[PDB]
Amino acid sequence: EDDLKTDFYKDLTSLGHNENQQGSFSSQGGSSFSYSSKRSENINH
Repeated sequence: EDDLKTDFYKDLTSLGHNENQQGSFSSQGGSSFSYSSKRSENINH
């Protein structure tokens, strides 16, 4: 008798994630008054 039973199992299960975000916000308020006055504003978020 010469039984030779053999088995091989291989699993490769790879997962990958890609995530990239940019946000830009800007506000530039202002006001003018003729007495005289001036206002200026800037925002860069």
